[PDB]
Amino acid sequence: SCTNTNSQLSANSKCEKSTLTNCYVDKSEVFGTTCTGSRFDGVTITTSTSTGSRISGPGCKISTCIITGGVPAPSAACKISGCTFSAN
Repeated sequence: SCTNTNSQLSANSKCEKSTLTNCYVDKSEVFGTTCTGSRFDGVTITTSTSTGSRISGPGCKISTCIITGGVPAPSAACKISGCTFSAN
């Protein structure tokens, strides 16, 4: 259930009901998320969208957010904890 287009994930990462486009996922749990040209390093992201962003943990947890160029959009439904973002 992982749509992968030119993306690579660490053998240890998990991808469920998500789309990866030119994305790099390392030690991460991506659920019902859309990934576009972003880098996931030690993160658990749910029901979100990442565009051209680098997000790192290792204790990074993201829930229902939209991330673009490293900046998370203001959203009452966007919950972030222990994450460090950057442009990708």
